[PDB]
Amino acid sequence: QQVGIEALSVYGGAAQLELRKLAQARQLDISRFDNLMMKEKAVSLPYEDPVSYAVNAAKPIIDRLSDADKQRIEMVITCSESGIDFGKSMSTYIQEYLGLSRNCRMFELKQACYSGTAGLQMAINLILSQTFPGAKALVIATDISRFAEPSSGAGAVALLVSDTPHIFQIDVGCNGYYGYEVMDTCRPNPDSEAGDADLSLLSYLDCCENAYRHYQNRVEGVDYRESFDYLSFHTPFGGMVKGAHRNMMRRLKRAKPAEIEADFQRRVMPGLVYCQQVGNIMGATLFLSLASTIDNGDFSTPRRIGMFSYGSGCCSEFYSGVVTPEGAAIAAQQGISAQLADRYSLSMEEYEQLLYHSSAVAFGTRNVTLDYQLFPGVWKKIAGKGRLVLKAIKEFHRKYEWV
Amino acid sequence: QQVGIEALSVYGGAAQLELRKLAQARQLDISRFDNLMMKEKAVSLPYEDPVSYAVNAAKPIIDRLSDADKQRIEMVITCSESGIDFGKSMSTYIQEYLGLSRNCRMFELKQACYSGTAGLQMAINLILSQTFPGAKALVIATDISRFAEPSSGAGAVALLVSDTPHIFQIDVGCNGYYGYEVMDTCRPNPDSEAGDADLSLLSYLDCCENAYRHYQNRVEGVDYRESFDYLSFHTPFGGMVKGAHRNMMRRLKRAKPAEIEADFQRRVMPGLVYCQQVGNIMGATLFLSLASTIDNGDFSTPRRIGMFSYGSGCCSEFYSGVVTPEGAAIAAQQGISAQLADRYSLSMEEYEQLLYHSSAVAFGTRNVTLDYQLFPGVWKKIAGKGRLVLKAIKEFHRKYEWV
Repeated sequence: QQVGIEALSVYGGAAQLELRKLAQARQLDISRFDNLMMKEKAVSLPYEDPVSYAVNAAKPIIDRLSDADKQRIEMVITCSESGIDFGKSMSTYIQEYLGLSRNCRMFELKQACYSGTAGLQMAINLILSQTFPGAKALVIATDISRFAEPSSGAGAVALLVSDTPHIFQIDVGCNGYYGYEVMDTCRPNPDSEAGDADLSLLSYLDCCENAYRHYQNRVEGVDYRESFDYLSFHTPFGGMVKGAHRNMMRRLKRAKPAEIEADFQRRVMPGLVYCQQVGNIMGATLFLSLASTIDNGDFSTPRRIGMFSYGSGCCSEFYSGVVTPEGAAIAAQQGISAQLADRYSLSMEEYEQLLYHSSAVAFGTRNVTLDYQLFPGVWKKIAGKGRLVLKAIKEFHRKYEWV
Repeated sequence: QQVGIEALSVYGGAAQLELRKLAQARQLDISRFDNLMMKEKAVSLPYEDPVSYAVNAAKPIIDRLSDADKQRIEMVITCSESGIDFGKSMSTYIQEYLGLSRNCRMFELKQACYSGTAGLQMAINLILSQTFPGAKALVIATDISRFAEPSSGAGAVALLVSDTPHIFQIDVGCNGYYGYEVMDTCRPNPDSEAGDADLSLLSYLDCCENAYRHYQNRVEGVDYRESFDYLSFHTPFGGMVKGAHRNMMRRLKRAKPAEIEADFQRRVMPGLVYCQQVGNIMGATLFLSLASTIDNGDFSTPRRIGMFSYGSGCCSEFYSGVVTPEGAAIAAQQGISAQLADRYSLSMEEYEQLLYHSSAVAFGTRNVTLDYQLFPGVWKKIAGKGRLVLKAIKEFHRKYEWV
């Protein structure tokens, strides 16, 4: 039976910071961010939050659907570690502002950066259950980093999941997973994060190897080089993905350094292009890598892509699917590259004021009325584009506006 | 194909407060809590949290399984609105202390009191997907109310979900759902809650009617009186369920008050017995109602039970399944009634000190070392029973102990 991603759209912020500017101002060496493969990060404005990010990611998917097809969306799963309430899912606001049916299951899913993949797998199982033939699911991974600093971005990726997978056809039952309790990173307080970078790295590699091994036990004769034309990873920053791929290749194939580096460039580097322009966007990062792989790699014949998802805490999953030339052409028409190039480029001064202004929309805020003209220049880049923004919070009720 | 609940276990706290004591001390009329059908609420100790609640609910399920069957659990979903971190699911700690396989998907699911049902439905779809024949799922709804006051309890219910549904066989595809964005209640701050009781009531009734209507459109010829031998509801407090059932009967059947009251006693009252001894335990309340219905109703021949789930914010679902005499006998052996009767009964003085002591384990706590002898009497009721408790938090890492 067939199942997968019918459509994929991305929102990479309205603004970004070139990390060279951060380095220079923060008295670090410029070869640092270069060595880690970080170029830019998306930055959220105070009149934006995970809801507005998610709706803007999803809006193009919904714009294209017939009314009948729009009404077939019967599940909305929001995947996030930047929640705004202890009980209320963001899915309720998303439903409201996209105009979806009231006959719709709505909830939010949490397991650090694994959340997106977990949501995708639940959606896949809805279609495969055949409980409601024709039903689609909308899965949106959305996260903002509202203050590690240099790698922490903002973005969202929306996936429409159905039995006509125009973009990514899932290899059904081809899944391995692995997790265990570990304090690599966590978010025990609002608008905050705690963790050990060295333990983060160890756990990511341990899961990368063991999740793949589980997949291997389930998919007989699979080969780490030959069965996958490209690889996409959860990408905290590019340097770390390069390390993990190097480790996999050394162990699984006894490959030599030069061979490993050529394989990295061919199979992995295409996925990192967009990741370097947004930074780590948590549960949405793997899906952005997929989108990047599709736009930047070669799809003149169908290709298989291996997917590795990881979330601190920890849990992980390795899985796969296929993209055709048709799929790649549809994906190219979304214009991700151009979207990312048109974002406003922040000066260091603007960026520090942005940080200072972010306290007003902290977790738990009861009332706030946003000033859209905080940065008039950023506003020029938004007005008229049909973007959702956060207008206000009144007695904890969030109100949003199309601008 | 077959699917449902293979096993069900409950944890209803180590202590409780008789609400008559609260009334009297709080200068209210005693007919108040009587009129609302509230008798007792479970109360959480400071050395207990949602993790310890969940593990204690799940421990008997796991104790009974062969090693092979234990290893077949490949998904753990924790359903809660009392989370302890913004990214780390409680499922990781639960996995650790029950000893489950590392080849296991782990995440937490949020949509106020709808969370449990959403988790159950995802588990059902895992089995029905047939992606991994033989796989089971463990779904645990767990919540504590750590300070409306009189109705707010603490408890957890654990469900093992598989293709051998010894306890509750699900009617596959018999589902209606309904939700929309509404500010009836929400939890915008830690260890806190905001909401309007009158808007809460309106939304619950609106969803009760529309979720059922959706089920009706999908299940031809179904009848609200005749097709369901019992009804279980999300139960904020019994009076409200009585109101909702009255409303459904009036509208769907033109039934008269005396007929309605007899039907309430026959089909609904059995589900409320255990609910009145624990209070509102959020996402776990419907599953406790199911357990109560099973133990207190008549299962000498198989019976169909209609299930209504609601979560503020809001979303809801109506669904159904069947319990056989065999299932009911297995459920009786769990001894829920006796478990609930053996809890320590708090005086009003002990209860106010408990509230005062709860600040030490608030959301965001980085370090704390618990004094188990806070109430020596409560401890007598726990020591030696194989209960998990929270021992400490050290740099946000929670440590638990079997006692």
